[PDB]
Amino acid sequence: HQAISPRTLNAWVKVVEEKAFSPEVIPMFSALSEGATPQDLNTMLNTVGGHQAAMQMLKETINEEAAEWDRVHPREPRGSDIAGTTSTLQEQIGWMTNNPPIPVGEIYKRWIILGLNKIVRMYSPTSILDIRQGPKEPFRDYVDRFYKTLRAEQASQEVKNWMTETLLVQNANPDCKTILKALGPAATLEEMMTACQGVGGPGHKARVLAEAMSQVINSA
Amino acid sequence: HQAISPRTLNAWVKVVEEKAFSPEVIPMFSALSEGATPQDLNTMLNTVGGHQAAMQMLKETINEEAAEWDRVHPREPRGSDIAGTTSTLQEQIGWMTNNPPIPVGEIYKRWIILGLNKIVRMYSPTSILDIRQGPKEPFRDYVDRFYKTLRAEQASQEVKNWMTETLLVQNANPDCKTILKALGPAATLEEMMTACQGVGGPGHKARVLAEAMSQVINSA
Amino acid sequence: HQAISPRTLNAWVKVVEEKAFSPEVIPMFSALSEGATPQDLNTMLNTVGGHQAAMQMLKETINEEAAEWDRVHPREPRGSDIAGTTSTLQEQIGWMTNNPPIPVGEIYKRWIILGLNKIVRMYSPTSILDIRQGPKEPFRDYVDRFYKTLRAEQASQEVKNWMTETLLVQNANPDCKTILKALGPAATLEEMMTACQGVGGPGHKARVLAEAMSQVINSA
Amino acid sequence: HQAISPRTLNAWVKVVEEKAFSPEVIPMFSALSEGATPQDLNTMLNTVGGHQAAMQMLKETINEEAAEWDRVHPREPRGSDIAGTTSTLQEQIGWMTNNPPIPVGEIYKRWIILGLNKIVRMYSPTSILDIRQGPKEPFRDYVDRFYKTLRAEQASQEVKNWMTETLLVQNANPDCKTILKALGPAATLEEMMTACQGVGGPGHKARVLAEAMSQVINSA
Amino acid sequence: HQAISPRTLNAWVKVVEEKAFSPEVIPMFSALSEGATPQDLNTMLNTVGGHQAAMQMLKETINEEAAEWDRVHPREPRGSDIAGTTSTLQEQIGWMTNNPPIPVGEIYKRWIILGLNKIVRMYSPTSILDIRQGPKEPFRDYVDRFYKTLRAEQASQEVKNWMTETLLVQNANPDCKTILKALGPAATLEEMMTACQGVGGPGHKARVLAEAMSQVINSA
Ligand SMILES: C=C(C)[C@@H]1CC[C@]2(C(=O)O)CC[C@]3(C)[C@H](CC[C@@H]4[C@@]5(C)CC[C@H](OC(=O)CC(C)(C)C(=O)O)C(C)(C)[C@@H]5CC[C@]43C)[C@@H]12
Repeated sequence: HQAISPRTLNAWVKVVEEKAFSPEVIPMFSALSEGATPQDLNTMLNTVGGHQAAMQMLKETINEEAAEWDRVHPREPRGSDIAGTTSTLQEQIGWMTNNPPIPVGEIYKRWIILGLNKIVRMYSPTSILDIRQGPKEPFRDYVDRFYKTLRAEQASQEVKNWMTETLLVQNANPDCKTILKALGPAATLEEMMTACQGVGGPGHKARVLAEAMSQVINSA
Repeated sequence: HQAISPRTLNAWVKVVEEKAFSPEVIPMFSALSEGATPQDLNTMLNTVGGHQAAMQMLKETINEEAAEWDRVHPREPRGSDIAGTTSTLQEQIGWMTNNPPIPVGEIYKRWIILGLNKIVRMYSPTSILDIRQGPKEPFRDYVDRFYKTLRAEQASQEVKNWMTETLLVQNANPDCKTILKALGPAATLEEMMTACQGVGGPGHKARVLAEAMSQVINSA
Repeated sequence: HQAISPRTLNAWVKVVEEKAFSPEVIPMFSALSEGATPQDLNTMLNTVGGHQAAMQMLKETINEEAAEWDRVHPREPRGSDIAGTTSTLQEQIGWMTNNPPIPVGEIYKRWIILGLNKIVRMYSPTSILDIRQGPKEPFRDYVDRFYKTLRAEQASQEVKNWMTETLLVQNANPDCKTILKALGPAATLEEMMTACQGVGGPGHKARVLAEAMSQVINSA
Repeated sequence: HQAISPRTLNAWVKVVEEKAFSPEVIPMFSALSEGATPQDLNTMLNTVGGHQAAMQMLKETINEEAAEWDRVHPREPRGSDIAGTTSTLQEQIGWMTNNPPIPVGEIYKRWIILGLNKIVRMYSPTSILDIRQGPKEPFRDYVDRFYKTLRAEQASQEVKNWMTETLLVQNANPDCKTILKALGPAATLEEMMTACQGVGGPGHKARVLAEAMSQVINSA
Repeated sequence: HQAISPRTLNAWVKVVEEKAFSPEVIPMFSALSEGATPQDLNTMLNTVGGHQAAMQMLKETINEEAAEWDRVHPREPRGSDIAGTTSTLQEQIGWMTNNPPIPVGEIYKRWIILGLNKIVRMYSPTSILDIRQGPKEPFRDYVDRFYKTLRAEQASQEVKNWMTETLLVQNANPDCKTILKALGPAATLEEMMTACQGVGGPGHKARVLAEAMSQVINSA
């Protein structure tokens, strides 16, 4: 048999990790899995890195599809057999080669396509550019979330360092941003966190309130 | 057979604690665990202390690889048998030294290497130096977290006391920092907490607002 | 036979592309591919996407090692047979399971390790951060190089758009930088290229020389 | 045998010409060639007009895929047999209709999809809108490049004349653009080339430098 | 038979690496390889790392000597047999132990000595001390050449870093040297490259010409 070659599987993983879950991944999946066995489709789906929530919804949709097949359809393959959960590779090969054919691979591909369509319909891909500090969020938690996303980000080490240099100070709230810009660019992460530790405390609130009242009093 | 030695295990634990989960763990592990029965691998993994979340991820990854082996591969070892959970030492050695050999230890090493690579990729070590105080965080909760982290980390007692003296006051927000500096160095922990209890309350906030207003009025 | 797994190969590709050719590539290759046939090693080598020059030198190093093996060593494996070029999986499996065994996979792995060590020794990765306009380079050639590198760069589309927004004007030469800065942030790529189309022509050089001489005369 | 109809082939050529090597050609290629004999796939690939570099890229990718097939897989078809080079239509039809079937057409389609995906990943189309004069390029070579691109462009004669009237003067460098604008709309191509013959010569540089210094002196 | 020991081969490699291709290479090669078979001589020749051009000339000289031997002379050894390309170790041992002996190793050593003498005659080794920036060379190209030579240079990492901080700015052209000196020792490679990116452009030319003319006018 001609299963999924490593090149095809790696191209699938690359296209998924490059285009996230955009609609354009739906055609690519169908093209790279023509004639694929249900076990081959399961291997195709199981090698996706990240996107745990999307894979969870895809598995849930596959489960609903299998339940629907079990309800409508009373050896004869079942929903789990088509999905490959309880089915040997030899059984699938026999099913797709027996006369008359039972395209278990085609049915599984249809179910996976339905799940992919739903995901693409309501997905929302996170990114390092979408990590910004809240109006009242502490700077330490902002740095924690930013670095977690950066570690989850897909880029080279130098590009990640450039992201750290730029977006960390770019995407902070004005209260922390004014303090951060009041410091020199040479300031490292520890100094920035120490400077922004005070933001939100009673002392910082009193200081900003006093500055505002002094400015408005001097204006009038 | 020749199983793992106490010095081998001690060196493994020592490097794990020293480098936490630095990438150098990946080679060094493969410099000790090679040629070992998967039971020795399980002992190697379980002997470690701390990093419970990382060990949970590592176990989860081995579970995923065992499920993958059970799916692709239909006595012949199963995924749990290779993982060592449901395989005894005798049949384990028999599998290792069979004709043809079934490298159960090699496959378990590959799974553990995959899990360690994931951990190295997305895990950030926690240290006492990273424990600071939030802008609204009460001082008592800060001290509790500080002491919990201090007890968690390994060091000699003299270094622990030096850290307590030099870091607890230093890694505090300006509101607590001002009160702490206004107190004498001879002040103990109970005195420090008592003097810092009022921070964040109504009286302290009113007092700081009063100083800010007085400074503004005196300036102009 | 238990050949390589899709997850292991995916992880190998992931580490190769994430770390480029950092030294950390050598241990991981020694962990994922340890115990594999020469065909599996060839698959892992050929599957790696990008870095055409580095894979070329790896092929040259493997060829040199095979030639040395042929020169020293007079069915008995040859250099090409060990490298997998002129051998089948059945022949290799028989070789590593013969009495006495002939570790063809081990020798091929050693050759690949030597090649990877040489690459890590003298290979310098390229990145979009290293694309800077020359002092005499036309702006359009710089833009073409920048966009080619961006297309070759491993990043998400949003990150690539951010790179286009920032680095393209950030890495331009001062003569083009002045014009781009005077253009304003709202300028598009076509307008930016039109504005810098004359940098280096007789008119621009005459203008800048006249400005410099006017500054000198006004100073005097 | 139901081969590829002329309408399907011409539609494939039309979408390739109109959409270029945009992503939307992967879905279209799969839809029009679903069930195609490898000879039919080669006919679709060869009929594409233009895009010599991209077609060569696809040929190299198909060659690498055939080499991979030959390496992994020991009448039994070979890589060139799947690619359709060393195989007749009768042999491929018999392979498709054999028991068990050998989907050589599906494998060739997968290889072509892989090559198309790589091309779409890194291809960049060229158009007459991208033909601009360099800051030091002589006007005549710019006109030659512009007319070569215009001849290679797919458009009507009147549209091509309109772009000749507009873009040729629009996309010239500032030094030539000033002269062309001062010439007049009535000026033909020969007069335009004659007026821009001196751009870059000693006389033109002396003239522009003199004008710049005269402006500077008059300003002072 | 007593072949060449690893210590002798390592000493030969160290001598070549530390003396480059000084005349003292000839005596040491005559002392370490005295009595070696052509296979051992080929091992020492091919093992030498670096100096690709020198080894190419040595191979060319060996080929010329082999051609001369084939022309002058009518199993009976041949030129390639003396060079070890065609002959095996058993044949070489038989020739050296035949009555009368045929010292093919001695002839091959003479050919290698002739090649080494030619190399020592006309070979000039490159060093990081000879990497100087051209009068019109861009700074980034000079940096690339310097770093490639440094990577090829035999030294420790700390010494290489010291070379980076000293020679890179020490061996820059005066136009770039002035800007680098005006920057300061605190500047890193990125800031230095950004500052020197404008050297050799209309703005920099206008600036330096204006400075010189202002100096002349002030002097007058
Ligand atoms: C301010 C002054 C004190 C004096 C008072 C008035 C003045 C005079 O009466 O003397 C009018 C003439 C000028 C403006 C000088 C200043 C200097 C200049 C200059 C020397 C400037 C540098 C320029 O050099 C290049 O452009 C050379 C190169 C780049 C290689 C190229 O060929 O393009 C050239 C073109 C050679 C000019 C010639 C015109 C003069 C003499 C003025």
